[PDB]
Amino acid sequence: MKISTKGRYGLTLMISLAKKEGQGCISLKSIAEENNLSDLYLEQLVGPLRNAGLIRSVRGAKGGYQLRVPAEEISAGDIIRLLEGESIESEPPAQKQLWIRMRDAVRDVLDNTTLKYLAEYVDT
Amino acid sequence: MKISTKGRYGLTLMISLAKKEGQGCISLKSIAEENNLSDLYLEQLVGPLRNAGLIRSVRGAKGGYQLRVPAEEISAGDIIRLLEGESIESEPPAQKQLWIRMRDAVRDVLDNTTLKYLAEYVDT
Repeated sequence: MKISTKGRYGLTLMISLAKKEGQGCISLKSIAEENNLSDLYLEQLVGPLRNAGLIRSVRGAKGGYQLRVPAEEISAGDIIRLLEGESIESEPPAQKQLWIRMRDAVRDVLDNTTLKYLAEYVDT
Repeated sequence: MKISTKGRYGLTLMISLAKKEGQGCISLKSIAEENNLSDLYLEQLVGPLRNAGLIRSVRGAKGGYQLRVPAEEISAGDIIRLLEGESIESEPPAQKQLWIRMRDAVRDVLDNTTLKYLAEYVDT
């Protein structure tokens, strides 16, 4: 419950910007294209990230962006929370607590993964 | 992604039976009533659990059940898997792996929680 779609694409946006930190701007147009999204949809993700101070537009670029805060200071959890943010009454207290334990395990993974870490992941 | 509803109710069924292990049967009727489900829906959860050998009907009880295997030998993960069982191509490999890490963390919680543990949880 669940990977919100906004969160996923927002994370991708941030990873792209992180790979460029201190190099210049990336256009919304290029990110939208790269990720099969409308610029309009991307715009809805940019808003909250900009408002939180994590990214900023570059003047005169007609929709160019860069990290405002260094990638090592931002967690995947931070990003998901900004973009994304069920009980069954009859459930036994033990079972309800099990779901809490799983939730917390996920949160731990998310909160302890930095954007810098995601940017520098090495693959074939 | 997500707690399947079948899994949740199946887990609840199993916890109820576990609280009774070696005491006698519990009627499907009582479990359905206790949990705001139709007997018919419950029947769909019972089928796979019975087929896996985890529970068994009691003869002549017109729909009475008991654990067939001890609660300490069964994990929440086992139960969910029996009852319950998404990729976005453009996602960076680092992000795809993040989702795998979260999945595994959840699996760890689920696989290392026994039904006996859930049955003996102590609350106010």
